[PDB]
Amino acid sequence: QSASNVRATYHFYNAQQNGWDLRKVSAYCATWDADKPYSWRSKYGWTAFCGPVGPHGRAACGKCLRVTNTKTRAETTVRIVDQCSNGGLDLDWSVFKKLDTDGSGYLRGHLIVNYQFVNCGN
Repeated sequence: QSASNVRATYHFYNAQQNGWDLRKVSAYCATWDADKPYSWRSKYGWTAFCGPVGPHGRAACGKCLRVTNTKTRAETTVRIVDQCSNGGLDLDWSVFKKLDTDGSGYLRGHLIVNYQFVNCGN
């Protein structure tokens, strides 16, 4: 699935500083995904998802998204580890910073993105 004109905020999961441990960050998906291997947990930066198109909640856990900053065309790939209540994405700060290549996101408190579900790979 895909959507455009989506709000992406940030949240300090601080995934890398938590050893990519989903329990430590209180991620919704920890219930099912916390004991996945380190290689899985750490492959991609983390997001919460609650977008207008595609699965959210339990059915979305572990799935991956290509996320594009529409204004700047910056892109990255994230793994869904949490559910949000803001109608978009709530990216780990490190991810948001990487995408916020004109700085306007930090100033405003959100980015506007497009996303597409993608295969996560191994």
